[PDB]
Amino acid sequence: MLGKVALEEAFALPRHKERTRWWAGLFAIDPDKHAAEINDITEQRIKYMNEHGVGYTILSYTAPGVQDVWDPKEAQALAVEVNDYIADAIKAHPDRLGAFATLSMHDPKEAAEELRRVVTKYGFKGALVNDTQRAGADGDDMIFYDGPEWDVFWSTVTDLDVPFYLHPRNPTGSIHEKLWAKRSWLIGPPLSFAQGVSLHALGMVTNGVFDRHPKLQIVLGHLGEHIPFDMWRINHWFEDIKKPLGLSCKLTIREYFARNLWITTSGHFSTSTLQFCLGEVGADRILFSIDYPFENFSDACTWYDGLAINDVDKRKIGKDNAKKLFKLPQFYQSEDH
Amino acid sequence: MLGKVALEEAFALPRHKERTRWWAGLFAIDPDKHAAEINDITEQRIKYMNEHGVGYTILSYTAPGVQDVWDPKEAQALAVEVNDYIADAIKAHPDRLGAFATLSMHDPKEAAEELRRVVTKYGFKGALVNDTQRAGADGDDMIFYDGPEWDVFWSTVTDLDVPFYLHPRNPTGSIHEKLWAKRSWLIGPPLSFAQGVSLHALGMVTNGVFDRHPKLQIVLGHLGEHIPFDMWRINHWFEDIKKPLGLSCKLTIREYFARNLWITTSGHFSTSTLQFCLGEVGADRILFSIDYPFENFSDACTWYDGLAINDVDKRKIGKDNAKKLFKLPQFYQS
Amino acid sequence: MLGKVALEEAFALPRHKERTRWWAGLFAIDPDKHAAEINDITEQRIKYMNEHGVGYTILSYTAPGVQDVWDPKEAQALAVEVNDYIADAIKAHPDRLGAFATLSMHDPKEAAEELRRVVTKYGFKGALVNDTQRAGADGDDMIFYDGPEWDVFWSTVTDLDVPFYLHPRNPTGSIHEKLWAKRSWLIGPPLSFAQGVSLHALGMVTNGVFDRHPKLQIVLGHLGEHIPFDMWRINHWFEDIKKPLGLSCKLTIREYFARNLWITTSGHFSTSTLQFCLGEVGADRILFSIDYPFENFSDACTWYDGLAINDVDKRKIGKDNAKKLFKLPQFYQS
Amino acid sequence: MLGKVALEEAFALPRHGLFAIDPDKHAAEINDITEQRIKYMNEHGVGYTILSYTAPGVQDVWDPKEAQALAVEVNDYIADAIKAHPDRLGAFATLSMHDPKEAAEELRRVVTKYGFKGALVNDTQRAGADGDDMIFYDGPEWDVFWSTVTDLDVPFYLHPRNPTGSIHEKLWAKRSWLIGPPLSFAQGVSLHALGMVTNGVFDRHPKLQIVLGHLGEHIPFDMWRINHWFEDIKKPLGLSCKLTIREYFARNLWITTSGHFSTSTLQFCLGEVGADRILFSIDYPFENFSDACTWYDGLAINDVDKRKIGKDNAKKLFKLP
Ligand SMILES: O=C(O)c1cc(O)ccc1O
Ligand SMILES: O=C(O)c1cc(O)ccc1O
Ligand SMILES: O=C(O)c1cc(O)ccc1O
Ligand SMILES: [Zn+2]
Ligand SMILES: [Zn+2]
Repeated sequence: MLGKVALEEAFALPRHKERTRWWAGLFAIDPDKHAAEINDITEQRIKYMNEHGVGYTILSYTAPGVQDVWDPKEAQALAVEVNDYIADAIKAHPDRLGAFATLSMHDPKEAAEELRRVVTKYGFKGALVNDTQRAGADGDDMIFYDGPEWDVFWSTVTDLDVPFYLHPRNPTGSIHEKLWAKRSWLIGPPLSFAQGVSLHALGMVTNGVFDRHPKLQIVLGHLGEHIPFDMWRINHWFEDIKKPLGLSCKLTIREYFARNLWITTSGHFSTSTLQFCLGEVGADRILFSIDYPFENFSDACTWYDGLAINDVDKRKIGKDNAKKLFKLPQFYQSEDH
Repeated sequence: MLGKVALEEAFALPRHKERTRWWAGLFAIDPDKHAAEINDITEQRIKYMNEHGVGYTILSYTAPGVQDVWDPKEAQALAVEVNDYIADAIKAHPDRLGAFATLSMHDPKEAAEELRRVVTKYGFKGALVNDTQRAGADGDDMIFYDGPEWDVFWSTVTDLDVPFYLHPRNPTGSIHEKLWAKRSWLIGPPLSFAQGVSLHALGMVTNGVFDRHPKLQIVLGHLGEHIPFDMWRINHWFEDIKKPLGLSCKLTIREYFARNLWITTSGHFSTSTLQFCLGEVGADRILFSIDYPFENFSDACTWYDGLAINDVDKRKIGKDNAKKLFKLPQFYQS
Repeated sequence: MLGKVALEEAFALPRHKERTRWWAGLFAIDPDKHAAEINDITEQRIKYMNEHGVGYTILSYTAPGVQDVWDPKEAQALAVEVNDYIADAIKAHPDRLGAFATLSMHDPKEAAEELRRVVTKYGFKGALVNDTQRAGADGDDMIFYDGPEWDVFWSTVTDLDVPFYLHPRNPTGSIHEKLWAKRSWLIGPPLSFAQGVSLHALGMVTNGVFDRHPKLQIVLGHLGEHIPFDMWRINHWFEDIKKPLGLSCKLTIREYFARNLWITTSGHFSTSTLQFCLGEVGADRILFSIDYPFENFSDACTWYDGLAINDVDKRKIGKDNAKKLFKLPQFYQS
Repeated sequence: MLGKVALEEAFALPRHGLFAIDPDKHAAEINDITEQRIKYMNEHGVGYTILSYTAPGVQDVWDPKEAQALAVEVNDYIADAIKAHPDRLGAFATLSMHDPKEAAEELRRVVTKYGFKGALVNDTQRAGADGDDMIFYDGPEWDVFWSTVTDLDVPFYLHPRNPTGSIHEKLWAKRSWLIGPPLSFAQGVSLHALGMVTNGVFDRHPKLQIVLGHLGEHIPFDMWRINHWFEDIKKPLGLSCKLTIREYFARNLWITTSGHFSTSTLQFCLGEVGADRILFSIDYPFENFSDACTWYDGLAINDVDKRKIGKDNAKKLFKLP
């Protein structure tokens, strides 16, 4: 299928080339090719899109990104640097590339202003944030975004009417735990097995962020970070246990999934799991995505192009859902192969 | 869920009660209750709708219905009687009851005329025809509607822009004698029903009805009369072998399911089969239905109300798809 | 995965040049390659097995085969000639090739003796029959095997304790003339093949073949010839309606599928439909198969080898289930 | 279906306060072994349940002598408490997992003296001055324990445990209503179970049987991602474990239906895991019998898998009457 859209697609800053290529060696083989790909915006990356039937991708700053930076002043500047960087690097190809805002999430009103700056001036499609914001004098605390003081940020998000993509971040736990994770081949991307996004997304639900922002759109990767697998358990926990003891979120977990959540196929090229999510989530709330360059175009689009599912859902998931959700340009698919 | 729409819902003529009750002895454990309920239009029927969250039912004449009458003049008269009867019986409840045309399918242009008549004058939502039309001196020939001589009928169908519901009919005469009579517990829902419809629907597909009438909307009950089970197999054999050897229908089987066919959950309350069809067919083209009174409201609506599937699709298959397909006003229910 | 077993694999008699080229022209875009593949037993066939991870295939006579032959003597002659031919032809590779008996089904005891003769002297794994036996002087009759008069045959099958593979057949005679000739692109894999097997197999259920012969194992190809799609629907109508009204088979349809029935993946390389059958049927009763040469090895085994399913079932469906059912010895890559 | 087997069923020491809706039924039910528990087993078609000590239990006790003592206390107590009903009640060993050779000894003792069905351990063992450390069991020093486990040929049930504290993280979780069981959403079992694979526990102990609750703590949902991680990224980078994740799930792991009564998810797991490795379980008393067994009795799935998951798999795995 031609004209696909992907939106968990990462880039890094050229001035970090050496930091970046170091981390690439601890992730996958061929770190030279992956480091070059995650720095490239307009050459191989678009070549890959042409060869694999992808009309358009939305780019995001690679994790941990700004959410790893605990000094507020330094985090804000990096967000501005990154946003100005990527807006400029993609300007010539509006039919192939959009960008999500990178943000400092230290202060609710600083974050809302920077989203407004770059959405208004650059036409960014939303925000991609790598879970909680590291904070504290030496980064030992974290900032959650579901408290009442974040209402001002979510109202900016719905006012701009752009979605918010909640991407994983390497968990910051014990010394013993990180060393065990590294020695056990279980740490890092694309797996992100230790991720806290699924818990944090349930927090936004239980703390009413979607009751106060019923039009808010949050996007989850990895086909929903296993939440659809626990839909029954989560429903049971709300309706039968927690709501009876005081939990006041107005709707059911399935109603929030119908109004406020989206899942992408980032790094999850599973026909069986996708078909399972047709039941638990539905084709109308599922977005194709690759997680390039941690995943390669070929694995993602070979899989998706070959999906033996009904035509309407295959188009909705492959491109027509994102085309509307991210207000893609009409005739964007006339610039491919 | 409230406001569900069901549209494979049967009624019979009161003057036919005697034989209506006989026939039921074979398909209902309590044929007296079946005849009372299949004869009733506005009392037990809508009370069942009120207690089981069904806002709207589109009613259709019970099978075999007109397709059992092989004399053309007698068949045509029954269709007219049935159509005028039902338009009048449901007139006091336009927010709860709708009707499909009943038709004699002996003559393509007679059928088109009576379809246009009743859609225009009574506002019927489409046609419900019970598979092939019995014909011949002793009613042992069969009329399929996939031949070119039916083009004039389909053009009226697409001209009105109403769907056509392709309903099973019991097997009869020689076909009945050769295959079913010696294993007749398979007659009806068990196997014979879906064997007939799928033959007929796939005939329309492979003989180009949907190519000549691309706006035609055909609805199949019982989650598609087996066809989705073999979507992969049919597609593979159409696309990789039969089309290379002469099959000339223009689209893939999957594309017809995306633009010309609809499936309902009539008499098939199977969560796992429904979930399988979420993939093979898609939620946008599945409609709730019951098959009342062969099935009862409580089995169908208890099953449906309880589906632990995503709410968007639950809303679509339970009512929204039918509201759009048949253009129903926006009622909400008690 | 290595060591796969496939068991709906056809071969033809080399003397039947017309019949082979004719059937091949309706089922392949390259009928010349199909005729060579369906005639070869030991060269191309074993090359494909080596290249695609298939340790063992059980061979069967191509359809329609003996079930197309309405002269009882001529059909018995053909069946005996086929069984003697394939026993010699696979003799050099008993670690890679097995065979099902080909039988004339005009007489239960005649068939019973031929199955006993070839299972006992040649080591046949069971019988594969192409649906109903064409009978009558003008070949318009069809013989089903679900009546009690076949008990003497089904008891031979259970005494030998080998399965019976019920393969489709093209529709013939009046049925073919009335239903299929005018939509004849539905003949074979698209619809007609599963309509006849399902009718017949559900006949064995409803007419008590599995009640009288409870140890009998019947194998259906093509993931069950539509039947699993209707497990729920068939179950509901048997248990709630037809049984109270007289159907007397003693188990549920699910129990027959648990105790007596098997489905294969022949010609149905559909991940989604397989996933559905894992629930409705269970991996313990699902066997890999290809339908070679109508299907090619590469399509069947790229699909199977690439299935992202749990390893226990992948091994059971791919070789372990067949290794137990057909009592296979330690064969190539087993 | 009658004769069902459930094996994630918890009990507490009577000597040990209010946590759920109508909490009185929960405290009485989790202390009861032979009265409340067996009457429900009769009412809902459950022939046999294997009992286990409530989380976090011993894994929360970081003092080695105090942990060993409670474990021996708990084992000796439940073995006597269920003595009268051995055709209905079974038990998993409670263990201090501070010392592999000491844990192996206590597992051996109670399997040998009391006929326990295996071990149930609540994820990692709290350890170190003040309990700021945890013990993992996948290193070579635990081979002596796993060989004891495989020699006794009993399964090992890896149960969740209250996650690592962080003050803000604990407060945020407990104001956000996402804290505690039966959800235990921040479980570490998924990560640790996968560790046993990547650190070679199943390579060094090919016969070890590990059981996971909550239908596998989402590992089945991520089976494609984990397989792809092993075979296409980590193995080519240097990971040396000998089999694929699916092969380990086929040979060494089990999932139960504890606290996860979802027909659609179960059917999802027939594909990802398979009926031969799924065991019914309830999570009593955190879950109640009627929700668990009303769900299971009503499953419209093929007959063989229903009897395998309901009792037949547990009867063979646990070598039951
Ligand atoms: O640990 C993670 O979840 C992670 C995810 C990424 O996409 C990039 C770097 C990471 O460390
Ligand atoms: O986040 C980490 O500390 C990390 C460390 C590694 O050695 C390899 C990958 C990682 O993601
Ligand atoms: O379900 C049945 O047995 C049935 C029988 C008929 O004659 C007509 C329609 C039906 O639905
Ligand atoms: Zn990414
Ligand atoms: Zn009907």
